[PDB]
Amino acid sequence: MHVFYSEERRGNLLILREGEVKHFRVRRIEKDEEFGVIHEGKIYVCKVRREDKREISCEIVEELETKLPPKDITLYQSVTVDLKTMDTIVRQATELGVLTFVPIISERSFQKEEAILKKTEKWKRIVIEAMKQSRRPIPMEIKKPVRLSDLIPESEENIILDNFYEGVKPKDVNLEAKTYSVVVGPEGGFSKRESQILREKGFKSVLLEPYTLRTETAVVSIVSILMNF
Amino acid sequence: MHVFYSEERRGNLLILREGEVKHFRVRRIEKDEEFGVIHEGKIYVCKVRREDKREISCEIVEELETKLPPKDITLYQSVTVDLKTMDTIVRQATELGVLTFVPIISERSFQKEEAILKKTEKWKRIVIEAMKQSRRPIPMEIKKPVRLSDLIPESEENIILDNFYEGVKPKDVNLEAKTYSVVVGPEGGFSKRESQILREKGFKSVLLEPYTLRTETAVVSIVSILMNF
Ligand SMILES: C[S@@+](CC[C@H](N)C(=O)[O-])C[C@H]1O[C@@H](n2cnc3c(N)ncnc32)[C@H](O)[C@@H]1O
Ligand SMILES: C[S@@+](CC[C@H](N)C(=O)[O-])C[C@H]1O[C@@H](n2cnc3c(N)ncnc32)[C@H](O)[C@@H]1O
Repeated sequence: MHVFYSEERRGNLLILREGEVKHFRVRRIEKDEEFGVIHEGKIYVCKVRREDKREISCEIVEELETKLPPKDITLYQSVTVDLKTMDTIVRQATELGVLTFVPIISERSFQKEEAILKKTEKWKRIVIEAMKQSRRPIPMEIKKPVRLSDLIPESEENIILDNFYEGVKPKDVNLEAKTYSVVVGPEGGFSKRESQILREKGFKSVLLEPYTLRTETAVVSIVSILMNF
Repeated sequence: MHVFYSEERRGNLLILREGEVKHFRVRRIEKDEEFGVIHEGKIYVCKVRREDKREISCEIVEELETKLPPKDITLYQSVTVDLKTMDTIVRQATELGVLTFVPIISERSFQKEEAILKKTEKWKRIVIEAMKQSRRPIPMEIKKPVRLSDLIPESEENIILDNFYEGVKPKDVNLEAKTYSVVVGPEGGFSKRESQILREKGFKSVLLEPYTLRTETAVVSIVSILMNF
């Protein structure tokens, strides 16, 4: 079943707009063909009603039960100097079930906050596309940027991924925790001074084996481990 | 320090040739600056001996401590219909430590064998670049394409990643195995017909939580779990 996204409800009809109208057209949906539509935290099985140029209305047939991630993870991602890489990180974090995404400004990360705020518009659209593809009805919230220097661990388990520090193995982490905070560096990584402060604050430094990975690969590695164990 | 790749040694000198010389010059190495050079399974610390027009000789001054992957993994990757995606999978599999990469032709995968063979040339270049960036001294072999119907469970643990089958959790597979065979599907996944055959042949079906991932995301997810546990 194809899945679409809506942020507009009119009675018992879910409305598709702009990009979703185009996506709907591409799928060449049949008159009585059922499809899913994500709206306000749930996936609704629907059938088509109106097919117009700037709008597709979908009749709600059945409201499905929403499956939530087994763990509540907040990813504090140092913005990559190559902004394009964030498209992948945001997409994959969404697929994996991460609940909250916080862009971080660190010593070696992208530095322009204004550009980060603008790019966030695109990142939110990427989250929506990933939600449709992964059949994830709950959004991944993208928050305003925070500076690494101001972070304070507050989750049940708090981790800093660092290839430059002889940290602990993933299995040494509290895998029974239900809430996590994970801090990941940009291409250049974390400076020794930056990471030291984070470790002193209470972030457990984790080292993935056996090699140093690119930022996006490290994100999926740690999140997949935490989400599945 | 920067790391380079060589397949030619002359006495105590490691030689960089072809495109590697261009790569070296792009890195703008300073006078007396030391750098690493991968050669036959080891990474040597070197300094420039002589720079020529199309080759650079590097004097070995020491040897870096290297580490091999803790697990021997063979990834059987159904070729994605979007061939570009394979560039990412090959690169990440290399970063993660996968030893052997085998492109597979399944019911819903890319079908042109001739095109797969052509792209393999690029995949081999990607492997070398990932080796340099991850400081991985051993290559990842990219084999000729084979059909899903011709796969055999040759490793200590043989797994098929399938979102369409209620398989077991990753933490429940044989994590004490030294060798693994991992089969991953294309964008459209595995048909019920072909997966049933693979399961009967001896492949253990694994289901990642909580949502359906894109192929590349699933690869990093399972490989990271196997390598770190
Ligand atoms: C590419 S790495 C740092 C640069 C890398 N050392 C290099 O020069 O190739 C970017 C980020 O990914 C994460 N990372 C990469 N490899 C890691 C590993 N093996 N263990 C833990 N974190 C890692 C860390 O958050 C790191 O700051
Ligand atoms: C994109 S998935 C299959 C199509 C997907 N269900 C969809 O329609 O969006 C591609 C491949 O990634 C792997 N995969 C993705 N999610 C998975 C999961 N949750 N558990 C196990 N394997 C998964 C499987 O090998 C699958 O064949």
